[PDB]
This record gives sequence, structure tokens and C-alpha cells, in this order.
Amino acid sequence: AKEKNAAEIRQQFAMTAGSPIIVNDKLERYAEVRTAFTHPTSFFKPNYKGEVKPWFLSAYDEKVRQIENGENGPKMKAKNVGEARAGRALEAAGWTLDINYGNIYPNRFFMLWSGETMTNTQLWAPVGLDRRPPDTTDPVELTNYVKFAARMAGADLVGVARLNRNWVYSEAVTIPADVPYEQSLHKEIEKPIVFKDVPLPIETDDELIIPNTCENVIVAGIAMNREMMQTAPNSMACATTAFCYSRMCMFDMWLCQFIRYMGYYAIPSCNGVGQSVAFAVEAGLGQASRMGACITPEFGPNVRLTKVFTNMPLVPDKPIDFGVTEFCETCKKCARECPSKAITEGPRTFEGRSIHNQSGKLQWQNDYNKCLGYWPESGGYCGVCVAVCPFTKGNIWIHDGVEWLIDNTRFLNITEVWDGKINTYGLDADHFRDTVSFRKDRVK
Amino acid sequence: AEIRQQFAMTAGSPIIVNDKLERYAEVRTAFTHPTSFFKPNYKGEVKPWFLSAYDEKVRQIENGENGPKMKAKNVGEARAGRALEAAGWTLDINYGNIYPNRFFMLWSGETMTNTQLWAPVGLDRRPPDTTDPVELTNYVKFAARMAGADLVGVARLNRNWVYSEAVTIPADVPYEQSLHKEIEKPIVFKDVPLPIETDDELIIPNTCENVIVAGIAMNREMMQTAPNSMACATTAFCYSRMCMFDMWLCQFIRYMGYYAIPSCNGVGQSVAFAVEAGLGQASRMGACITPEFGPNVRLTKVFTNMPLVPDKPIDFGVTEFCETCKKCARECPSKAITEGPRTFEGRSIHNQSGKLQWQNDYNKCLGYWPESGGYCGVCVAVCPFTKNITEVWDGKINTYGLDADHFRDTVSFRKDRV
Ligand SMILES: Oc1ccc(Br)cc1
Ligand SMILES: Oc1ccc(Br)cc1
Ligand SMILES: Oc1ccc(Br)cc1
Ligand SMILES: Oc1ccc(Br)cc1
Ligand code: SF4
Ligand code: SF4
Ligand code: SF4
Ligand code: SF4
Repeated sequence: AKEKNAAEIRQQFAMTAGSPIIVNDKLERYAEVRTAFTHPTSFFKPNYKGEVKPWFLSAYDEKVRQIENGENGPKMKAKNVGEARAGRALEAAGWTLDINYGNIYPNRFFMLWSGETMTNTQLWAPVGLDRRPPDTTDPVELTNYVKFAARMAGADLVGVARLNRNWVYSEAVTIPADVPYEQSLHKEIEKPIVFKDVPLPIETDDELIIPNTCENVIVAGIAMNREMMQTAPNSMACATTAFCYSRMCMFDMWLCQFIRYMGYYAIPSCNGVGQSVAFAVEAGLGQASRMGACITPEFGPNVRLTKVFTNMPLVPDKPIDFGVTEFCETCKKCARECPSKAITEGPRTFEGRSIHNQSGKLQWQNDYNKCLGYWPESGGYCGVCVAVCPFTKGNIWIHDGVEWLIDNTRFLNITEVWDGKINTYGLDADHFRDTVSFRKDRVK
Repeated sequence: AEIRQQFAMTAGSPIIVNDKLERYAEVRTAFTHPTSFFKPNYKGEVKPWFLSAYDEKVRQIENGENGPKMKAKNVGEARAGRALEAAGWTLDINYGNIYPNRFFMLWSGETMTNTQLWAPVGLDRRPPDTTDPVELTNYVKFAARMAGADLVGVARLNRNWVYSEAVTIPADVPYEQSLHKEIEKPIVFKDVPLPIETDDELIIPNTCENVIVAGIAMNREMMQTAPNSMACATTAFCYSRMCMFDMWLCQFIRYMGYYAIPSCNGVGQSVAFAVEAGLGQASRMGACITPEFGPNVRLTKVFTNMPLVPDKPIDFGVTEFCETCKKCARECPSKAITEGPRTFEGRSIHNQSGKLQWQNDYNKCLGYWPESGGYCGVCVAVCPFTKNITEVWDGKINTYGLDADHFRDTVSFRKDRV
């Protein structure tokens, strides 16, 4: 006659301890300014009138053009102008709790490295939870507590790894502390991230200082909505992306406060501080893939990541190998469907394709300037590679009577989305049992 | 979805009122009123009630307890429950976000970082492209589910449930002085284009036709630990879910060409709005009891001129069940809940007289919070419609504390949205 079981799947494919990422001697920490979103070589893109602008402003011009022409995406006619409008209103509102598309500035706005000034900390100050020494130092108990809190805080997946500094940005993109929001985009700077023998995360005029005791990284997966992502590259894919960034932000703040009130310190990050995919792989959420994302058993790549760094003692999780690398070796669906041909069809190498790649680690090397170039053209955040990946299909797992396996057969419109199935936070009750959690699967 | 249609009433507010009903000044709630605000701690020192409750939380942690007379596994566990509770409140100002047009509860999006970033697109400046209330109701409910509501309904705004005067703070007062500088400010309805605040008044436009009410489900296993710390924790986390819902949904409504007023625990009485919007029925304890969650669900609401189709109120027999049940009243640690019949006369200043309801003594309720060091919730926990702490921490959990064994009950398609 067997119903899907993520705990069994993860146990079946668990590896022995050790970072799965393969590196050589060319590896150096990566300056965040090099990402396509920020680097001068990629930052500017033409709009549909040929005017060269910051990429997100050129994308804005295309969003406005599509609404006026009753389109939900590039050459994709909406039911009417009102439907086109509704999709961009949903997208825009999803970003409500996110600063400048990613919350990357460390220790600014929502991403504070200390809780001292937050209104919640001030209200609770008489209890002294953030000043009382920890009552628990046992990593086993702390891992159970912090993972339970993580699920409360909106994570669909949570894992723990030792912090690998190779993936922490050599220098962050940030703004001076005295610069108000309305000037932030004009006053962005770089600032080194360094590790020193200090008791608490602290920021000087010159440096963002992470303590040498910052042992661990907690990684969260924030599930996006399948029906909406499958509209990629059209507006509804932008909306599930946007809403999950605000979920990421709430997660980080909730969890950091929990960790602080347990007597440790905690650094939030969302898209800042370090490379989420690498942390997620080392924390066992999933495997790296040809497109470059972390592919998870539960959601494929259709899941966002955030992470929190802490000195709280924790038990690292085991990495997972459910065969993604070998599937990506033969699949190439994302490479073939990518509207900008940004994804390589070749083998993995240690050699960066351009400045946006960190050389010295074995991965599929993609041209992320080509990817970013398609966003102003399509007026969105694309996501076609996520949408076409077979691992994004909700039912890829089958049980053969003995064990779990991937179904190889899987590798061979917006009005209906607005009118169709939805549930709280865009989660799907047909799959929400995938992420049920008991102590047995939080810590062994 | 068929249960709720099975029990739909015809249109019309189910709340029975008389000639004496008047709008209720928010200062009168037990949380804020000077007759109920100060309570002794366990040492006998009289303080603001939440400060006396803090002292009990400290004392329990030190004594390795999760609640009154309830030993924890160890001090570490006691600490963890209070750390979780305190963290849950991260996105909430001074227990409830009640000050209108302050902090998270802004009546205009114009100064929000999100609005500024999106300004070149001009979605908040562009006239509505959709005025059909049917399509708007489908769009905004879909948005509401994305925004974290497990239940959503629409009603015409009954001004009887809007506070006559809000509790707020002067606009330039910093957060650190807020608790000490709370003031009263009238909420009035005038012929103005947009919601606006003057030195003297919070002005809601006469065009503000509708209220959208959201139900935000709490975790059943955690609330079952009431009056102990883990029921405090699911309470707290849902207040921050409430705040994110309000901001997300207001931004959606504004980017659609309308205005939107958030509220969380402020602006007006959530239980009344929820009953008129069809989420559930009023109950003996005073809460809105829903078919999906019983009373184990928090409420928030957003006010807007967006054309919408009002939902029908529902009758699935709560009133007749509450007549004979009285379990909440017998389990209530403070004897706050009446065993008697419904009347139009409030028992004290904390009740709004003029509406038929079970009249409860809410000062007796609040008095149990400093004694127990939490937000109680025993009434919610024992209610039949709702159906140790180490086992909760070691037991089932899922995203936002939702439960996959019941999450299918809140699936939604267009047919059940409008
Ligand atoms: O991950 C993302 C970052 C920025 C934008 Br805009 C969209 C997606
Ligand atoms: O007087 C006080 C009021 C509130 C807090 Br919190 C601390 C002190
Ligand atoms: O509704 C609530 C208001 C204040 C507290 Br403290 C807890 C719950
Ligand atoms: O020059 C700018 C105009 C609008 C934005 Br948003 C950012 C920069
Ligand atoms: S589409 Fe195919 S090659 Fe691309 S990431 Fe998914 S499985 Fe790998
Ligand atoms: S987001 Fe789009 S353009 Fe970018 S890699 Fe994926 S498919 Fe290609
Ligand atoms: S919260 Fe507790 S004290 Fe208050 S009415 Fe309910 S049972 Fe009684
Ligand atoms: S416990 Fe009984 S009387 Fe009290 S609200 Fe629930 S059903 Fe009604």
C-alpha cells in the first residue's frame, strides 16, 4: 500500500561529521561588495528605454510599464490592469519588514548586534534575563530549546553548524551609524568583519567585531509558496519571495532575543554577514546545486535562508547527502530554462567565473551578472530556475517498501493563483506534516 | 468550509444592544485604569501590575518553577520558559500595540522604510485600478492569509465598538518615557480624505466603511499549560504575529489605492468586530469562540475604505452551550467569570454596559496575573471548544506553533473567500 516522512528521509541520508564543501588553497574570505547587487560592474542596468540606472530602479520602470499595459510579467498579459496592480501591491507589501532588499547592513535597523536598545529589551529589563548568567550550559538541552524557539519564530527548517569563517564576508556593505534611512542607499560603505578576543559582539568606527567565542551558526529555512513560485518570472513569484524576507527578519529578531534572554549573545544577519547557502549545507539543511541554491528534501530550493551566530553551546547537525550532486550532474533543467543563460552546463570547478564568485571552493560556477541583468528586463526577481527544478515539486519522494528514493520520472496562470489554494503564510497543509518536529529530531 | 456555510446567519449584527449603549473609553480597561493598575507583588510592595508580575517571574526562576506552585524540571527549564515568553513580544509595544498612529501602528504608510523604498513605483499614490468589492474581497483575503491570519472576515464598521477615546502618548515622546506619559485622546469620525491625527484628535474618515478581522491561532499544547509560562509564550509570539499582520495588510491595502488603519489591541473592541465579521460567537468567558480554534485564537483588525463584501455572522450554538457549561467560571482562579445569565448591565467600570453579554469582573482577572506571574489563560485552556511543561518542550511543534493535524481546516479557495 506509505506516507511521506522527512525525519526518516533525513536520517537515511545523514552523513558523518565534517564540512562537505571541498576547498583548495586559493580560498579567501569574500568581500560582500562583490555580489552582483552591489558591485559597480553589475549594479547599473538599462531600463526598457535604454537609460542606465541602479538595477532596482530600472526594474521599477518595468513594473510600472507592465501595470499600465495590464501585464503580470514580461509579455504575460494579466486578466486586466487591476489584476496586474494587485500582484505588484502584494509584492511591495511583502517587503514591509526588510531594509533595502535583504537587511544586509550589520548592526543597523532590524539587524542589531545587541538587544540593549530594542523596545522589547527595555520593557523586560526589570526581569534581567539578558543580564543573568545562563542557567543552562548543556549543549544537548540548549539545542532542543533553541530549535523549539526557532519553529515558534517561523522557521520551517532549522539546523546547527560550527561557524566556518570561510563563509563570513571579509567586509560588509553597511552605512555609517549617523546616516538616516532616507540617505542609506546613497551612503553605503564597506566595513571589515573581524574576529577578536572580546566578550560581546561590538562595532567600532573601523570594524565589526565578532568575538572569538562565537562558536556556532543556527540556520533557518523559510518556505516559499509553490503555486506562486511556479509563476516565475511573473509578479506572484516576487510576492512569495518578498513575504519570506519579512518572515526572515522576524525570525532573526525573535531568535536573537530568545538567545539573549537565555544569557548568551546573538548576531542576526538575514542576507548579510555571510554566505547563507554554505552555512545551510554545513548545518545539514540540504545540498548545493547546479543553480547555486541549497536544495532541501522538504522544499527543494524553494525555501529562503537566514542565520544567527551565537556562543550558545549547541550540538552541530550532520550534513546530508540525498544525491543532489549526481542529479544536478545529469539534469541541467535550470541551465536550459534560465532566461539569461547564467547557469553553467559544465562541470564543477574551483575557479570563479567572475568577481561575483568566491574562488577556491568546488561548485557550479554561474554568471550572476547575467542573472541580475534579467531582473530589470522582466521587472521581478525571476526564480525560473527554482520553479523548474524537479526538487521544487511537492511529491518527489517515494518509498519502495525498504527505503526512500527520488522519483526519476520528475527529471525526464496568475488569475488561478489568486482564485486558488492558499493557507496561513502561504504554507500548504498537504505538505505541512513534512516539518512536524519532536525532540528526537531536534537533538540526538 | 462547509461547517461555516452550514451555520451562516442572515445579515445583521448579532450583538443585542439597548438605548443606553455608549462608546467606551479605552482608559477603562483593567490594564490601564487607575483603580486596577497598581497591584502588590509577593513581598507586599505596590507597583504597576506588570512590574509586580515581573517580580514573581524572577522569584519563580530562582526557585525553579514554571508557574505558581509548579516546580520546573530545574532552574534551566524555568529560565527557558520566561526567555521564550519575553522574546515572543519582540514586535509589540508595551503589551498590545494600543497607542494608535505610534511605532508599528502608523495610520499612514508615507514614512515607512518600505514605502520610501518603493516610492518610485507610486503604488500608494496611484488611484485604485479595482473598485469591485467582490474582487477586492478576494484579493485582500488572499493577502491576509499571506500575512499570517489563520482566519479572516469582513464586516461593516460598527462605531459602537470603537473606543470613544484612545490611550496613547504624545507624538514626540521617546519610547523610554512612554509608560510614564500615557494620555487620553478622542477618536472621532469626520468628513476628511485620509485618516489624520491632530494635536487634539484621532480622526477616522467617514468613508471608513469596513473592518477586516484576523484570527491568529495559538498553540494548543502550550496554552494547555496555563497559568504557567508556556501559555505566556504562545500568547506573546502571537502578539508579534498580530503586528506583522497589521503592517503587511495595511501596506497591501495602501498599495492598492486605499487607506488602512492598523490596530492590534487598540482602537476598538476586537471581540465585537470578530463576531460581526463571522469569525465566531461571543462566550461566557467573554472571548470570541471560533469553530476551528475555540477561543484559543488571538484577534487583530484593520479599518479601511476599500470596498468589500461583508461576511455573514455565524451561529453554531455557542450561546446555548455556554448557558449550561460554566466550566471556565468554575476553573477561573480568581472567580472573575460569572455563572449567572447575560445582562445589559456591566459589573464595574471595565465593562461596556448596554450590550447583552456575560458580565465578568475583569479586575479580579488582572489581579491573578501578578500572583501567578503570567497571563493566566485557564479559561481558554479548559473550554471544550478549544480541544507538563517538559513534555511540551520535548514534544510536537511546527512552524509558528501551528499543527499539521488541523492545518487543513484553514485551507482557502476563492469560493470561501467571497
Ligand atoms: O533575494 C532578493 C534580493 C533582492 C531582491 Br529586489 C529580490 C530578491
Ligand atoms: O517605572 C518603571 C516602569 C516600567 C519599567 Br519596564 C521599568 C520601570
Ligand atoms: O493581551 C495581553 C496584554 C498584556 C499582557 Br502583559 C498580556 C496579554
Ligand atoms: O535616487 C534614488 C531615488 C529613489 C530611490 Br528608492 C533611491 C535612490
Ligand atoms: S534544475 Fe536540475 S540541475 Fe538545476 S538545480 Fe535543480 S536538479 Fe540541479
Ligand atoms: S533567477 Fe532567473 S535569470 Fe537568475 S539564474 Fe535563475 S533562471 Fe537564471
Ligand atoms: S484569564 Fe484566568 S483569571 Fe482571567 S478570566 Fe480567564 S481563568 Fe479567570
Ligand atoms: S468553558 Fe464552557 S461556558 Fe466557558 S466559554 Fe467555554 S463553552 Fe462557554
